[PDB]
Amino acid sequence: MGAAFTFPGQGSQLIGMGKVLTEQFVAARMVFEEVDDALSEKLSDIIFEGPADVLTLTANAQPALMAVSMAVIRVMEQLGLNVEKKVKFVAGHSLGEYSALCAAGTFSLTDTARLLRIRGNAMQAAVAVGEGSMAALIGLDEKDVEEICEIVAEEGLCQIANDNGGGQIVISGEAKAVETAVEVASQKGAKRAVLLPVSAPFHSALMQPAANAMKNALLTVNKTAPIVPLIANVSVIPESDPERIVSLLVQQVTGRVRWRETIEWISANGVNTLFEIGSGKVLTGLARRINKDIKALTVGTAEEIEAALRVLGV
Ligand SMILES: [Cl-]
Repeated sequence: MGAAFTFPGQGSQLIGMGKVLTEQFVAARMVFEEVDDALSEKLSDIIFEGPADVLTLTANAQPALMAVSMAVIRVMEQLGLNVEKKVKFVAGHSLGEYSALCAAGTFSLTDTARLLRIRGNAMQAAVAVGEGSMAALIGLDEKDVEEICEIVAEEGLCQIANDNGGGQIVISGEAKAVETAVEVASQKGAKRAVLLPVSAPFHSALMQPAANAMKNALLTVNKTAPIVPLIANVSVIPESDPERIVSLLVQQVTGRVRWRETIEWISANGVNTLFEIGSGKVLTGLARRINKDIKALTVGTAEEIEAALRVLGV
């Protein structure tokens, strides 16, 4: 049966990502050139040479990861890919929703770069330093983590930020509450419970100022219905209405990334091959943990592009 394209998010960035592809294909080189122009900045120098901690800043990582994904898309398209004909659905992990929408034609490349810079800037600035944290948990189900969130409510706000599959759940919120939640998760026998004490509290109610910033930015940008539906992080259904998609992108900023349910939905609704478009193998690792029967393939190199085009029957 069919294919879905999935687009990675924060944590998939790597120094030098996309550099080889730009050397090999003008289609890839031009994506980075346009992103630099759109942002009035040589972002590509940070992408290709680091330092890693500068590339990892969310105001850099968000437009950078999208650029790598879109370079892959443009190379595939030059080599004959028609997305509307060959791809059933698109989806992406948080910032990856924007990459997915650009690949599906909803926003221009220049606008997507600017939207992601606005998003990263607004997220970095949403809460004062030290006020938020995140934590990465493995081995507790959603119900049990929701209970931990309730247990620590007296200390402060703690919410599920990502449900990633494979027993991986990321929590987020106020620093003290999240720290306590890690202690509780460890006590309950989590296989892993790791505090990220300086993280912005992504996908928590604390991100409200960044949601408001995205609402204003998304209201003015030119947009078109995507050529294939987006399986939105908030709704886990195929979305093609640009007005509703804008609302869901705003809601996404403060809400849970429902990634497990996304892969389960896609796999049950006529897709047997999940492609990860861009940098790294993070989503592919998750897909294989969620569903052992689907074929999950990375698409980041020339070789992988060729293989994906063959699987798609281009
Ligand atoms: Cl990261």
